[PDB]
Amino acid sequence: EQPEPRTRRRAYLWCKEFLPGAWRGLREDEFHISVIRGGLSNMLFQCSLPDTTATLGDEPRKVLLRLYGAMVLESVMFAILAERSLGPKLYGIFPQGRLEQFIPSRRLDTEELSLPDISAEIAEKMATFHGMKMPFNKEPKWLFGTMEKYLKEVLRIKFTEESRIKKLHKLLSYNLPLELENLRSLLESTPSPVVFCHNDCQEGNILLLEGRENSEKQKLMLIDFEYSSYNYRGFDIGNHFCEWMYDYSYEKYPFFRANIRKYPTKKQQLHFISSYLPAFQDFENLSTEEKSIIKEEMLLEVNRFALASHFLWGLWSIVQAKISSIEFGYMDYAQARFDAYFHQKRKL
Amino acid sequence: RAYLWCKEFLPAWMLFQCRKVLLRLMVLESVMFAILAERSLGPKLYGIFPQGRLEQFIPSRRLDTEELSLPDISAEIAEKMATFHGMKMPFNKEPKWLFGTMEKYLKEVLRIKFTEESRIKKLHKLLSYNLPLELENLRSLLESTPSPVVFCHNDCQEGNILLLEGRENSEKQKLMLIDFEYSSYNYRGFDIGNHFCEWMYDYSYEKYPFFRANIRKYPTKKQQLHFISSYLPAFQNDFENLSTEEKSIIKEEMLLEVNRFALASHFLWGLWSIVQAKISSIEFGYMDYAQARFDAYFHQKRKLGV
Ligand SMILES: C[N+]1(C)CCO[C@@](O)(c2ccc(-c3ccc([C@@]4(O)C[N+](C)(C)CCO4)cc3)cc2)C1
Ligand SMILES: C[N+]1(C)CCO[C@@](O)(c2ccc(-c3ccc([C@@]4(O)C[N+](C)(C)CCO4)cc3)cc2)C1
Repeated sequence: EQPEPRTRRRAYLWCKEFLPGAWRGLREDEFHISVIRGGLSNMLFQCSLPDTTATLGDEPRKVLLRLYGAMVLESVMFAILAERSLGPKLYGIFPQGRLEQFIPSRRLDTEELSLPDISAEIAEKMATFHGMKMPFNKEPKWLFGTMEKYLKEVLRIKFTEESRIKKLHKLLSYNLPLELENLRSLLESTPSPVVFCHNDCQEGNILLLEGRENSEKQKLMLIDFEYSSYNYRGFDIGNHFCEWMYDYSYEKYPFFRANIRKYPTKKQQLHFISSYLPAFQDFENLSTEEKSIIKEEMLLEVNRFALASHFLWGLWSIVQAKISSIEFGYMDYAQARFDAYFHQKRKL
Repeated sequence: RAYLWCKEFLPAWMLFQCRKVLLRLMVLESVMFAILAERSLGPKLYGIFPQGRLEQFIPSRRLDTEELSLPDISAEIAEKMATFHGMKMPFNKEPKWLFGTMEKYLKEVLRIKFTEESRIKKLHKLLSYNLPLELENLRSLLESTPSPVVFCHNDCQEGNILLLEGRENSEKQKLMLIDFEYSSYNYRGFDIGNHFCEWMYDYSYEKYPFFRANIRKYPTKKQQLHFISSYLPAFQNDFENLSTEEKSIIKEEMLLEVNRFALASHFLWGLWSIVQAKISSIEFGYMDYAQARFDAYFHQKRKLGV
């Protein structure tokens, strides 16, 4: 798929000016660009040298262009992670978007999240991620801050179409402001270390790296850090566990399927946290009685913060049903998370 | 407002001091400082927010103007500047900054209207040079002067070079370059020319105009050769292994390049200073600095016969 003429010309000039080597002297007519994703916001494109053009040095043959359609911290964050080799290299940054490394890879599917070697490696990459120092605020205000913010906007929504007004009423019927306070009180008393969290560690943000599909522990990369921040570790792990249940690649409306039965088993959760804990801390040296005590408390911790994943992204999805024009069943998804919230709450 | 910044961003928890940190009260500059901190070429970045940022406090002092000519300082600044020029950065590599900023300030200068009469007179003397005509002579000259576009500091002066406390007896690693607010992809000759110009200017004078200019303190040819003899192997991997003849070819051609681009330091900072005299609330003789830079511009033209 070819972008429209203005984009191709803007893309061309960003590459030509930001990228070194053969890129600097490329003609418009030589420029190769194709759409990875369209839409009004965050369109992605692969830009490329002709195959017949030689590179002069260690410039890339292709790059990813991200057009937008917190900009400071998101940018600084992307730059630091690029420096640290935890994300894609940053080649250019500008008001309209970025030029990034093109990583030959595909995203994991939802079903691959339960594969033990995959899970174990997600565990490890996440632990690593949680261990880094980042020049942002270390006070854990993101979770209930963000939730408070969405609840206020949700409370002020007036829908005009019937099926939407129907859905909003049912969700409103639970007394979300009250339910938020109980949730806050549950987690108030649930210790969780504040660490630098991805906050959206899902299959859509984990790349299965090309070549390394034979590799057991080194075939993955976490990407798309827009929600990242210092936050309770339990949310990051709990949110990941919830993501086993959500498939955002379904092709008919509402364009996701939720399956409560696909939440990891205790056996599965334990397999995750058992990779995470020695990766994060040494831990293999503790007594198996202390290691179980720690593991068991973590399970409760992460399953309790799981509830914040349901509440936050449920609230988020209601806001999106109002302000977003993307083709997704945002209200159906709101209900699904709130269903899962009450189910999980009833399990606990 | 800043006690909180430390409580929240730092983990026991204008420019101020606070183990010890520095607070400084934008996307490009932030990314840039973050990258340089990551690569240990800058002070560590501990905090970043809208109203400022928390940085590492580095026990040091700035160099003095007179120290730029110490052979060892001069040699290390060359090395450090070479290193800086070798960096990749996610920024535009088309060299827009130099003439873009001169045009920017020229346009402003051509519509500055001062209130005070002495500033009116001083500006009148400066506009008597026909600054737009002269920018075109500079453009013409520099466009015929090949100079590689590199990542330039663009303000490599004594006030932005730390002498690191406890490293004073080190012959080659006692300095750090800071303050990258003017840094951009630019002609290399500008960064070197500007630094050469900076041997003449002392911004620490305690009495009005609050600088000194000594034109006799511009580096001599030997002093300049010493600088570039250190710059060149630092920056060019194959340079040390070249013939003594091929080396001198490059040096001689480099001397012409840097001394030609030095004219742009004088012209840019000359224009910058007229604009500052209008807008700045700092106490400094901006108009007298303007005049010193343009005097030095025409003097240098005459030196070079251009
Ligand atoms: C192909 N269509 C039918 C039209 C084009 O967009 C879609 O491809 C599409 C795919 C995925 C999504 C999607 C929605 C929400 C999320 C999310 O994980 C984002 N958050 C994690 C922020 C909140 C929870 O839901 C991920 C993907 C939305 C639309 C659906
Ligand atoms: C490189 N540039 C960007 C252009 C050339 O001039 C500069 O190097 C420059 C640097 C420092 C100063 C400067 C300004 C104010 C002061 C002072 O301390 C003087 N007083 C003591 C009078 C009051 C407070 O400000 C000292 C140095 C002025 C210009 C800045």
